[PDB]
Amino acid sequence: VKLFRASEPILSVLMWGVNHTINELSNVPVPVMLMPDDFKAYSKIKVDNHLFNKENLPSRFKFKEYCPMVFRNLRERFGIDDQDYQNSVTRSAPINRFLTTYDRRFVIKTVSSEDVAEMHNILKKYHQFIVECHGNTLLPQFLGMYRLTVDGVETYMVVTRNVFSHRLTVHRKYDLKGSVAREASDKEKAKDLPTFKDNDFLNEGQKLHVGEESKKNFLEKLKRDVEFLAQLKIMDYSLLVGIHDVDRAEQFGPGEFDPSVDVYAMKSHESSPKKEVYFMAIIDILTPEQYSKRFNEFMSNILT
Amino acid sequence: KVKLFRASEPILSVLMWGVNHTINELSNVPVPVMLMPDDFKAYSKIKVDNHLFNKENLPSRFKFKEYCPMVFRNLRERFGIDDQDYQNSVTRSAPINRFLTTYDRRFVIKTVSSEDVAEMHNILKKYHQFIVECHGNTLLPQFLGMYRLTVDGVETYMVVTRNVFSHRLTVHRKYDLKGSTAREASDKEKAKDLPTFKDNDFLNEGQKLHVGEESKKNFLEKLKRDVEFLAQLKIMDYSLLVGIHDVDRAEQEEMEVEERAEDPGEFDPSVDVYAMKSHESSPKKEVYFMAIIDILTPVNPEQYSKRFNEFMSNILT
Ligand SMILES: Nc1nc2c(ncn2[C@@H]2O[C@H](COP(=O)(O)O)[C@@H](O)[C@H]2O)c(=O)[nH]1
Ligand SMILES: Nc1nc2c(ncn2[C@@H]2O[C@H](COP(=O)(O)O)[C@@H](O)[C@H]2O)c(=O)[nH]1
Ligand SMILES: Nc1nc2c(ncn2[C@@H]2O[C@H](COP(=O)(O)O)[C@@H](O)[C@H]2O)c(=O)[nH]1
Ligand SMILES: Nc1nc2c(ncn2[C@@H]2O[C@H](COP(=O)(O)O)[C@@H](O)[C@H]2O)c(=O)[nH]1
Ligand SMILES: Nc1nc2c(ncn2[C@@H]2O[C@H](COP(=O)(O)O)[C@@H](O)[C@H]2O)c(=O)[nH]1
Repeated sequence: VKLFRASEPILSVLMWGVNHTINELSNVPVPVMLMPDDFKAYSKIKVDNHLFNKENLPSRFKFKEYCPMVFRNLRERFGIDDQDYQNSVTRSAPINRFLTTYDRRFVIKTVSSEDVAEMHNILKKYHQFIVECHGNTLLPQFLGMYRLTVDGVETYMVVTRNVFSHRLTVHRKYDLKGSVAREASDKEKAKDLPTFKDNDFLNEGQKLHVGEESKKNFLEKLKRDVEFLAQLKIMDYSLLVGIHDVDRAEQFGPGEFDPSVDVYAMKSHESSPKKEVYFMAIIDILTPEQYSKRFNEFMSNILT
Repeated sequence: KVKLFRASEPILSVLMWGVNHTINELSNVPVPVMLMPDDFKAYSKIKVDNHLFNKENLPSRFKFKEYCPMVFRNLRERFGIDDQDYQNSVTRSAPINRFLTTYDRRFVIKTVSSEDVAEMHNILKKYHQFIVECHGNTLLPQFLGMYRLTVDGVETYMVVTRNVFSHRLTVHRKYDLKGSTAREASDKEKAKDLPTFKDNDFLNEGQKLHVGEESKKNFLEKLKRDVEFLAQLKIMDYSLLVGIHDVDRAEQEEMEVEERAEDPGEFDPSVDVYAMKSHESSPKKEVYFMAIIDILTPVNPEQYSKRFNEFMSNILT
């Protein structure tokens, strides 16, 4: 029995909706190809329950899923099974707008109306790029996109594969742009999990040691990705970098992970210094050349 | 395990979709210790607007309303029907024949009027209680679900019952009996393969049903408290549906179907709930199906129940 019990009705509706749309899709045949109309398609469901099932869910709400054939195909190309995705969302309330599913596998971001417009704008090309690069990219992996109507209010959400591991504690993070100059404010330096920027990183002189093995794949990925973004005329995106220090965590194995689940994770080299696991991906792509070459060079000068 | 909701009419597709949907939702809703008054005024409602999606069998746009779902879930449970079975009976393949049967012939789906839905509501509390205290042992219709579908802005009301007839055993003759003081079948009806015969038809044939005394007593005790119950409410003009299954004739028919394709009379009393074998000293081996039908649509109730009762009691031996 899934109750869809959550801290807030919006979360309940999200759970119910992912459950309903995934189950509904299990009845829809996997097509031979996507069609143009699948990129303009949606499912809308409206619920009005009088005196029934009101313990966790509201009596009246709406749930809208954008382009469900497209995002279902994207899930497949990212190696994600529909039942696991459904399970991660519905087995237990997602947790702390920015949420994670209870198992930390998937991120759920509340976004604006124009974000959803922009997603419709890039979705065809993004899909075609995911096809051509065989799912091997550092771009956000867009798994689903929904609009919830609760208490008359519309809330838009986009679901991604988590950049960080769902298991390994991240010990310090960086939002890097390659840009100007930006750092962490005194108020930002106070949180246990601080978000550092380019200059903090550079001035710290901290490098990341993945060898020449991982460096190859990574840079080969990064260039194709930013070339794609530039071809779309998009900018202001970042490279999110997470660092998990193994010894500290230690103080069911240290540094042990399943690469097919922690897709962005990289082991520190042996000849390198301290022992770490790194997590690196491109975030916030929903908004030119200069930006791409610059970002690329900045991120390339971080791997030794 | 893919379910397509393929059907000849959008109405059937939506019915299959809605039963599938409501039963799956109910699986995520714990079973209460008891029912509460609100469950009798309760309903669920779902409105679907699909755009450029999932349009092969379902309409893009439709509505589905289930009346008092907690109550009907409970009534199913008291009638010895598992929710997954009910759902599979409705959704694995399209119901057939508005009068529908599920593809496996276990459940009957009747299209009713808005007034019929109204009357179900009026009587639902008392019907439930009566089902509680007679332990699901009744000749009354066994109500398993009530729905409203909206397709093309048009509303259709539907009530689901257990089939009076066997889901496997062929019916060879049927009567609708009231006990009214002239009720016969038209020359038109008589020209159907399976005519609905009536009182005077039953009487004139000298037809009897030989069930033997234990079965007869059980049946008559049921009939008695059932028709008293109906008399207590406003209810009049209901009927006893009677189906007769000829065992030998069926055996032969089976043999003939095999011969065609090439180029007993037992049954589960927990599934064919209205079925009685003939007395081991009957002129021929038969199986009978007997139950009360048409109790919703409502010389007065008391009188009617008394008469109906007398007549039905002189039907069998
Ligand atoms: N755990 C986790 N945090 C993320 C992820 N993406 C962005 N964040 C972080 O979440 C915060 C808000 O995200 P943003 O406003 O960029 O969407 C920032 O601190 C950002 O670094 C992710 O995929 N996983
Ligand atoms: N649509 C709707 N009709 C109702 C409701 N309650 C009673 N009715 C209908 O209103 C009429 C009178 O109901 P009463 O209150 O007299 O028993 C009947 O036709 C009955 O079916 C309700 O909650 N909704
Ligand atoms: N007594 C009663 N009648 C209802 C209720 N809901 C609907 N009805 C009756 O059922 C019929 C159809 O209702 P509708 O669901 O289309 O609003 C109408 O005759 C309406 O009055 C209810 O909760 N109680
Ligand atoms: N097979 C079957 N036929 C029924 C059942 N109830 C009613 N019928 C038949 O269906 C036709 C119309 O139903 P009614 O007008 O009673 O709703 C009549 O021929 C009637 O005898 C049932 O439970 N099973
Ligand atoms: N009562 C009865 N009729 C039979 C039997 N075998 C054949 N008949 C009938 O005799 C006719 C010829 O049957 P056929 O043998 O050509 O299938 C048909 O009317 C058929 O129903 C039987 O074993 N018992």
